[PDB]
Amino acid sequence: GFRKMAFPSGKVEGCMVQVTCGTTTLNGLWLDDVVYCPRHVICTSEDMLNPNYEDLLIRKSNHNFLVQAGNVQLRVIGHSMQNCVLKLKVDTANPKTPKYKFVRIQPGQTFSVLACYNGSPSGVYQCAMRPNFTIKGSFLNGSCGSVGFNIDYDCVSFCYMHHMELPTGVHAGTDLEGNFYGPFVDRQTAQAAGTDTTITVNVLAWLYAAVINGDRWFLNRFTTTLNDFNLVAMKYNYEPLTQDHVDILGPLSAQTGIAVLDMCASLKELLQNGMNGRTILGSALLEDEFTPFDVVRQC
Amino acid sequence: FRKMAFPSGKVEGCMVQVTCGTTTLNGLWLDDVVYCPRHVICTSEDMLNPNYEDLLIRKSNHNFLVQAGNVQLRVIGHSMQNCVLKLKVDTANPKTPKYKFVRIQPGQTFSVLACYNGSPSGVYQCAMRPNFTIKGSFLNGSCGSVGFNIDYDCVSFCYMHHMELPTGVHAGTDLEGNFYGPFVDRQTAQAAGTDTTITVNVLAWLYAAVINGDRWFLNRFTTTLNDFNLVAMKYNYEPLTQDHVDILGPLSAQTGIAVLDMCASLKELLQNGMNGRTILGSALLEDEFTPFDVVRQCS
Ligand SMILES: *[C@H](O)[C@H](C[C@@H]1CCNC1=O)NC(=O)[C@H](CC(C)C)NC(=O)OC[C@@H]1CCC(=O)N1CC1CCCCC1
Repeated sequence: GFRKMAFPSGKVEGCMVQVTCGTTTLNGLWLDDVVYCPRHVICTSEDMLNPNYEDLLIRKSNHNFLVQAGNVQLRVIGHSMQNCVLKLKVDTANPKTPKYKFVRIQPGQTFSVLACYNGSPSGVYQCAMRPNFTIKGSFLNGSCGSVGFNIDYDCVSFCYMHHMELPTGVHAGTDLEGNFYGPFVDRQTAQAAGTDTTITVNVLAWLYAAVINGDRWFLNRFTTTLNDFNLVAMKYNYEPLTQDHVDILGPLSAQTGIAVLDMCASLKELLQNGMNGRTILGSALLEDEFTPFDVVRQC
Repeated sequence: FRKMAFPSGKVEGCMVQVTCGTTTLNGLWLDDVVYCPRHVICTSEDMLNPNYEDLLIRKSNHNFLVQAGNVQLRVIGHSMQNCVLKLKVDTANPKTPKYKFVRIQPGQTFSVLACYNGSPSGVYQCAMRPNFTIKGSFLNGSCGSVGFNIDYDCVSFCYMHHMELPTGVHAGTDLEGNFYGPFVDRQTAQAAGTDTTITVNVLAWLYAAVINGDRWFLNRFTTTLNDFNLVAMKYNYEPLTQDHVDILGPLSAQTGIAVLDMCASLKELLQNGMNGRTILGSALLEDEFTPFDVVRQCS
């Protein structure tokens, strides 16, 4: 079968803590003797509108940060700021700290989100970095400091920390160096994203998945050149397909006996005609948050 | 609205592998018992037509290889309860959570922690279909993977994976070994009944749309539960039970829309169609979000 699947979240759960400053509580990520969290926790209502973070931060003491791991309070023995992430040095090391790395993902890549509130894990789901550097998440008040991640063997690669919601209801955040994905800023203002586009290489991965699971009504006998497909793709605000994308799709191509450019001819027909009421893998819409690797691992 | 799974860490800490000869699947290690599908004791050729009691009497504790990772847990006792094997082991699982075993109803959702060789690979949310199948994602070696809900700190185990049906859906038991539906653990052709739409979950979805301001479909009329059930069955929708009416209670109260009034609105959508409109950004009515799922994502 075929399902939007997240990585098992245990290794990350054992890192989550609650961080409080003033009347603001959000989540932190406790790795070794450091807790990472969004810097906008240090803001008041008034601050949030135009926070001079270097200025606000210097006025805080270690003791203004309350960090709790369950019942236990952790003692902050130092604080600093790296871009939009606050780093809290604590007197004790997290024994549940996994093998980890910090990475910056590219748009079109997917990752798992462990949504937390008051330092407690609440749910896990799979998301993609949109081409306009938003993510379509499920994040409520208190969710800031929730992280996104991938797991390779025994290693957790952290790629996202959550900071904000935009008026359209999508979400924005940073990598674990504190740099935003996209043109956003951690200030309480209405911010719009660039126009989004659909992740074409992922739509093609998902069409291959629908074939692998016996769903092929959208196929056709026609074919297309790469550039002629890309011309139509861009017309419909789909990302153009690169030769690296073609190559990445090979295993799915091999496994199903459907040349990539044949699948592109199928997608072009769907873009131009629509789904005629039909569904693919249950969906009325072309799904673009499965990468080729996601589909491969799972089939 | 996304399908959101529960954080899987409390369950990851209970997964082991169970091997008889070369047949390896997953087991669930709680306190000093390991629970797994009984067909682990069957050779490939045994599965064609197994005699489980006879296969079991021939077995001894020392024919069972139970491993957490690569660490052996010695089996000191074995019994069969319906279609699950219970293996008493000489070590109480230090990671055992607060837990219980529950048998869920069609329509209820749970998270599945897909595992291979006792290693978690992925977590996703499933609904139990009215025909007592789940639309899972399971490969060879996945049996013994479990489905669960988490309430506060208590893990309620409701599913253990045993088999795949011709249509590519999946079937299994509760943790007492009792199959959901009319299936048996024999490698013989079996077929799921025709599936129906989960009415209580569609209703939850409509409540979700209203909570978010999308309420064009509300009408000025009501209906009896009996009239609705009779009409719904003509559209291959499940009849509502009293338990369904009850679990819609909070969403009814949150919106001020009586359950039976929402039923009349759904009847009108069934009889007259969407007339080209959308609800929550979709022309399809969604049926795998329960009233709890809606609450846990809106509030
Ligand atoms: C345990 O890991 C395994 C999990 C399976 C295999 C891959 N995906 C799964 O979900 N379970 C079995 O192999 C199971 C063992 C039996 C003792 C129950 N047998 C099984 O799943 O296949 C037999 C099924 C039973 C109904 C049926 O018609 N059938 C034949 C195939 C035909 C092709 C499509 C799938 C069903």
